[PDB]
Amino acid sequence: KPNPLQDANLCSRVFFWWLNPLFKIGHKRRLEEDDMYSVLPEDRSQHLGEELQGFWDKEVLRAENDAQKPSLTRAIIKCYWKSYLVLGIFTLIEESAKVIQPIFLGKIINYFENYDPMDSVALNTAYAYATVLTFCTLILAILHHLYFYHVQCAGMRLRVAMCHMIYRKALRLSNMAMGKTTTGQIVNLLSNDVNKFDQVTVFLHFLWAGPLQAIAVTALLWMEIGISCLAGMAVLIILLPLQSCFGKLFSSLRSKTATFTDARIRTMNEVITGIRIIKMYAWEKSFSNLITNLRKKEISKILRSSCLRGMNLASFFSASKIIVFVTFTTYVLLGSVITASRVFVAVTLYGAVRLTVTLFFPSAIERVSEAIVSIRRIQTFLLLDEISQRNRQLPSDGKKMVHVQDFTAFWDKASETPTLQGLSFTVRPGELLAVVGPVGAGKSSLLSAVLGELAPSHGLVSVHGRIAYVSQQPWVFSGTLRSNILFGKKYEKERYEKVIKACALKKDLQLLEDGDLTVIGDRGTTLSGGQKARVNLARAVYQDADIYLLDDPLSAVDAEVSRHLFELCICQILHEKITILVTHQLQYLKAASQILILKDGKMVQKGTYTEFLKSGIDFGSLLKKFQAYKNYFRAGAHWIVFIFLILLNTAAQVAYVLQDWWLSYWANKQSMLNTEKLDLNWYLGIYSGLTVATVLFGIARSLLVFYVLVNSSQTLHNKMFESILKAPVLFFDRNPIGRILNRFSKDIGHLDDLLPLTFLDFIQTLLQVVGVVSVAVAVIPWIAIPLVPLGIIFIFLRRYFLETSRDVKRLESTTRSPVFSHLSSSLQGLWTIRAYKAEERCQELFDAHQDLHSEAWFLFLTTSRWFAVRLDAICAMFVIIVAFGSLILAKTLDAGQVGLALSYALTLMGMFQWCVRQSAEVENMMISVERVIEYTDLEKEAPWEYQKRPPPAWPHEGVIIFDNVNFMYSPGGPLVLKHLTALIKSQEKVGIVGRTGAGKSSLISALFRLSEPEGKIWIDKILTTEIGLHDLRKKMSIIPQEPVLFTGTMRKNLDPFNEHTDEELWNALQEVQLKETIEDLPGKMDTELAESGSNFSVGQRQLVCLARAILRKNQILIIDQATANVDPRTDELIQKKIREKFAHCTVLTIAHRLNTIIDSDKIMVLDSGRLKEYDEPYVLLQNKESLFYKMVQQLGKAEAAALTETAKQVYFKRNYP
Ligand SMILES: Nc1ncnc2c1ncn2[C@@H]1O[C@H](COP(=O)(O)OP(=O)(O)OP(=O)(O)O)[C@@H](O)[C@H]1O
Ligand SMILES: Nc1ncnc2c1ncn2[C@@H]1O[C@H](COP(=O)(O)OP(=O)(O)OP(=O)(O)O)[C@@H](O)[C@H]1O
Ligand SMILES: CCCCC[C@H](O)/C=C/[C@@H]1[C@@H](C/C=C/CCCC(=O)O)[C@H]2CO[C@@H]1C2
Ligand SMILES: [Mg+2]
Ligand SMILES: [Mg+2]
Repeated sequence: KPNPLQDANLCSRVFFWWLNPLFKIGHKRRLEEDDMYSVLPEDRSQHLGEELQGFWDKEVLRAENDAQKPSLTRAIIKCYWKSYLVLGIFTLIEESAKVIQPIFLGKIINYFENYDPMDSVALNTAYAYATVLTFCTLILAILHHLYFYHVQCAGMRLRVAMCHMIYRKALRLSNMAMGKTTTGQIVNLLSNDVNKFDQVTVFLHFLWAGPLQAIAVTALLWMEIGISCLAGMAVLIILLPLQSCFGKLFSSLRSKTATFTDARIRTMNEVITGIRIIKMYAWEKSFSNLITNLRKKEISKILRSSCLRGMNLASFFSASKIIVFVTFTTYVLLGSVITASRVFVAVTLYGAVRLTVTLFFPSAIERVSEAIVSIRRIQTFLLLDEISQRNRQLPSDGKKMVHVQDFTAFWDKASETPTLQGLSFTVRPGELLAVVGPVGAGKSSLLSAVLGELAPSHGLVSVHGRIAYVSQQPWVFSGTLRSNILFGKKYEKERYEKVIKACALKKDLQLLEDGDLTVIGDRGTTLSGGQKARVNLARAVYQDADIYLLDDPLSAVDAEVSRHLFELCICQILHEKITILVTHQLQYLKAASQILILKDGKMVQKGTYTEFLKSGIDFGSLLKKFQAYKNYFRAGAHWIVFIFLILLNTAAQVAYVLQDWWLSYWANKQSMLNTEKLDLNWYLGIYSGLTVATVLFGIARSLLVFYVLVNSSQTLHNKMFESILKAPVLFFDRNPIGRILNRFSKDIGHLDDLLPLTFLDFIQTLLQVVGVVSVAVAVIPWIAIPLVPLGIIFIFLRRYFLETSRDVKRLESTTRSPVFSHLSSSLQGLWTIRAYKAEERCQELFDAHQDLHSEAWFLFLTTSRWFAVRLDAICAMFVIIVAFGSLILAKTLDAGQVGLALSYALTLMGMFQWCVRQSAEVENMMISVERVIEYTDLEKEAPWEYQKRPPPAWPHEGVIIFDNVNFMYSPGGPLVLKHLTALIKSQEKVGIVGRTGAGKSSLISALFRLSEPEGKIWIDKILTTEIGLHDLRKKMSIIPQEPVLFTGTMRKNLDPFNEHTDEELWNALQEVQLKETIEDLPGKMDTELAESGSNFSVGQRQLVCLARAILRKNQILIIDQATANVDPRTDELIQKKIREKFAHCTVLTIAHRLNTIIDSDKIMVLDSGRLKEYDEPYVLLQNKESLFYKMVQQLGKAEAAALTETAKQVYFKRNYP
C-alpha cells in the first residue's frame, strides 16, 4: 500500500492534494482496511517504539548513574524536543501574523472612517490593504493547518511509540509484576491513558506563544490606544492564574475521578465475566448497588470536573468581551473617545489573544496536567519487576536436557515457606517424567521453574532446547482453531491430521459446522473444558519442540479421552522427545519412564513406578491428607430545559455580538458629532450591561450544557446497566465479555467527559459562526447572494468528505480493538509466549496491529486536515467577500459597520472548520450512543419476581421433577436436551454423568432458566416459569465448574447483601476449614482479594461457594465438576463434608471422576443430550452393556473392580440394613 505522501511535493502536501484519490474511492464504495495507505516507514510502530525506548533506556541508565534520581518518562522530552520545536515555527509565524493583520483591519476601516468620496487613490490603497489582509488570512489558515496537522501527527508518534513500548514491557514483566497489576490495568494504560498523548502536543507551543503574543498585543495596542490597553491586558493577566487553577484543579478532579472510574470498570468486569455465577446466586441486586455507588460517587466528580470546563470555556468565550470592556471603559473614562478603528483593531487583537492566552494556553496547561498523570503511571508500569532477561546461553554440548539442582524458589519472597525446596532431577531425550502430588504442591510451579518463570532462590536450572508448554489452565485465544493449533507455525496437512487424531479432536471437529476452521470465541466460551484442554495440548504438540512441559492436560477430560491422550498423544509423539508431565491421574504412573513426587515443595521420592511399588507406598495414601439525538437529549433533562438551553445559548451569542455592535454604534454616533458631547453614562451603562449579559450567559450556557449532557450519561448508564443486569444469559454467551465491558468503559466514558465537552464546543462555535454570518448579512445584505453558492459548495464538501470520513473513522474505531485484543490475549498466555522464544514474533504481530491502526489514524488525521483546509478556503472566500464587498459597496457602509463585519469575518477563519469538523465528530461519538442505547432496550430476561411469591419456607421438601423438558440455547437453536422426564425425591443425591457434551451442565442451565425451557419443571409442585427468577435462584445453591471469587472483602464473597452476622461467617469458614487460612492474613474479613484467582489454591474456593450455600441454606445444591483439578485430598474432603452437611439437601453432582459419584443415590446417564439410564449405580454396573460400566472399565481393571464393590456395598447397605 504505497502512501502518496512520500510521492507528494510540498505544494500538494500543504493542501493535502495527494489525498484526493482516496476520497474519489470512498465517495462511491465502502472503505475497508485494504483501501488505507501503509504508514510512512519513518512512523511505523516499530521505529517509533525503538526510538523512544532507546531514549527511555538511556534515561533509566542516567537515573542510576552518578545521579540516583528516580527515572522520568516525562524527561523523554529529550526524544521529541528536536522534532517538536520545528513545529514552533508555524506557531511563531501564525501568532505573529494574527497581530499583523489587525493593523490592516484598522487601515481598511480607516478608509470609511475618513470618508469614501470620489478619491481613486484612497480606494486603491484600501484595495491594496484588503488584498494584503486576504493573503494574510490565507497564509494564516495554512500555518494554522500545517501546524495543527503536524502537531497531531507528532502526538500520534508519541502515542504509538508509548503503546509499542508498553507492550514491549508487558511482554517482559515477571510474575511479581503481573501480580501487582492486571490485564485490565495494562489495557487501561494502552487504551485510556496513552490517548492523552494524542492531545498533549496539540496546544503545547501556545504555552509560550500564549503570553508572548499577549505582550505583543499590548506592544501594538498601546501604540493605538495608550495606557488604557494595560487595563485590558491587566484583566488578561488575571485570567492566566485563574484559568490555570481551572486546568490543574480540573486535572486533579480528573485523576481523582479516574480511580472511581476504574473501580467501577473493574466491578463491571466482575459482573460481565461471572454473570452466570451472579444470576445463579441471585447477586444481581448486590452489584446493582456497587456500580450505582461507584457511579453516583463518580457523577459527583464529573459534575465538578465538567462544571469546571464550563467555567473554562465560558472564560474563553467571554474572555475578550471582558478584555475589550475593561479596555474601553478605561479608554473613555480617561477622556478619549471611540472611533471605529481604534476600537475594532483592539477587538480583533484581543480576539487573537483570547484564542491563545485564554483557550490554547489553559488547554495546554490542562493537557499537560492530564498527560503528566498518564506519564507518571506509565513510568510506574515501565519500572515494574521485569522477568530476568534469560542468562546468556552458555556453549552447549548439543545434548538437549533439563537439569535441576537443589532448586529453591518463592512465588512471593515474603512468604516464609518456599514454594519449592531442594528439587533435583535430570531429564534426557526419550524420557517421560511424570510429576505427581497433592493440590498446591507446586507441580505447575515446577514446570514454571523449568520455564524460568520461577526465579530460583537457591539451586540451578539448565535447560537447552525448544520448549512447548501446556498450561494447567488451557489458553484459548481469538482466531480459528487451526490457527490456534498453529500458533504462528506453518500449516502442514499430514502432521496436523496426525496430531488432531492423536489429540482426539477429529470427532469434535466433525460435529462442528465449520470443523477446524470454526472461529473460537473469546476465552473459549464456544468450547467445553475438555475441548479447551485438547486445543491447548494440540497447540503445544504442533510446534514439534524438544522439551514438553505438560501441565495435566488430562484433568479436564473424561476417562476414555484421557486414556486416549496418554496413549496416542503422549506415549507416541512424545516417545522420543524430552517430556515432563504433571498428573493427578495415578493410572498413568505405570507407563511413566520416570516419576517425581512433590508435596509441599518436598521432592518426596524420585524413581520409576516399579521402585515405588517395591517400597510398598500406596499412592492413594500419598495423595490423601435524529431519533438518537432525541433519545440522548431527552435522557438528560426535560425538553423544557432544552428550550431554556437554546434560549440561553442564543442569548449569549446575541449579547456577544451585541457588544461588538454596540461599540460599532457608539463609534458611528461619535463620528456624526459636532459644544456637543456623548452621554457617557448611558453608553458605558449599555456597554457594561451587554458585557455582563455576555459573561453571565456564557457561564450559564457552558454549565447548563454540561449539566444536561452529563445528566444523560448518568441516565443512559443507569438505564443500560439495569438492562444488562437483566439480559438473559444467552446475551452473554453470544456477545463476549469484552464487547459488553467496552460499552461500559469506552462508550460511557465518551458520554461522561468527552461528548458533553465536544457537544458544548460544537454548539458554541456553531453559534459563533452563526453570529459572524449574521453580522456580515445584517451589515452587507448583498452578501446573502454569494453566500448561497458559498454554502452550497460547503454542502457538497460536507457530503463528499463524509462519504469517506464516515469510513476512515470506522476503520480506526474497528482496528483499534485488534491492538487491545492482542494485548489481552498475548498477556493471558504470557508464560507460554516466553516459553517459546517467541517474544520477537509477538512483537512483530503487535507492531503490525499498531501499524494498521496507525494507517487508520493517519487517514483520519489527513482526511480531517483535508476537510479543514478546504473549509478554510471557503471561509477565506467569505472573508474576501466581506472585505471587498465593503469596498465596492463603500458608499453604503458606515465606518463602524465595516469594522464590525470585517472583525467578525476575520474571526470566522479557523473557527468555521472547528464547528464543521466537530459536527462530523459529534455524530461520530453519537454512534457510541446508539451503542449505549442498544443495551437499554435489550430483550430483558423473565420478570425477576412475580407478585405471587412462593411460600417463605419453600421449597421445604426439595423434590425436582422433569416433564418433557427440552433445552435449546437459543430459540430454534440445536436441541441440547430432548424430552426429559425424571424425578428426584427429597434429599436424594443423584449424580449426572456422560461424555464431554452429554447435556450435563445444560440440565443445570435449564434448572436455573438460563435459557427458558419448554416443558414442566416442578419444585414442590411449583412450576419454574410461574415463579420469579430471584425467588427461584436464591433457592438453589450451585458450585459451578470454575468458582469465582469477586474482588473485595471475603465478606462480600460470602455475603455482600449482609443478611447474616459475623458468627455465621466464621462458622462457615470453620466448616470449610478456611478460617485458619484467611485469619493468618491481616484482613480476616477484609483481605484485599485481588482478582483472577492466581493467589489461591485451585481446590479451596469451591468451599467458599458451599459456605455461600451454608449462609443461604438451600435444600437443593447443584455441583458442576467441582473437584476436577484437585487431588484425592480435597476430592474427598468436599464430598464428605457435603454428606455431613447436605445430607438433608438434595445434591445434584456432575463430574467425570467416578470415585466422587459411586455412592450417589441415583445416576442420570446422559448421552448426546438424552437421558439413557436412570437407576442406582450398582444396577447400572449390573448391566454389562451399560455405558456407565464401560466408563468404569475404561479406567483400568483393578480400579473398575474397586468401583464395582464400592457401588455394590453402597447399594446393599442402603437397601438391606
Ligand atoms: N502466582 C502464583 N501462581 C501459582 N501458584 C502460586 C502463585 N502464588 C502463590 N502460589 C502458590 O502456589 C500454590 C498453588 O499452586 P501449586 O503450584 O501448588 O499447584 P500444583 O501443585 O501444580 O497443583 P494444584 O494447583 O492443582 O493443586 C499455593 O501454595 C499458592 O500459595
Ligand atoms: N457457551 C456455549 N454456548 C452454546 N453452546 C455451548 C456453549 N458451551 C458448550 N456448548 C455446547 O452445548 C453442549 C452441551 O454442553 P453441556 O451443558 O452438556 O456441557 P457438559 O457436558 O457439562 O461439559 P463437560 O462434559 O465438559 O462438563 C456441548 O456439546 C457444547 O458443545
Ligand atoms: C478543552 C479544549 C477544547 C476545545 C479546544 C479545541 O480543541 C481547539 C483546538 C484547535 C481549534 C481552534 C479553534 C478555534 C476556536 C475553538 C472553540 C473552542 O474550542 O471552543 C481547531 C484548530 O486546531 C484545533 C482544532
Ligand atoms: Mg497443577
Ligand atoms: Mg460441563
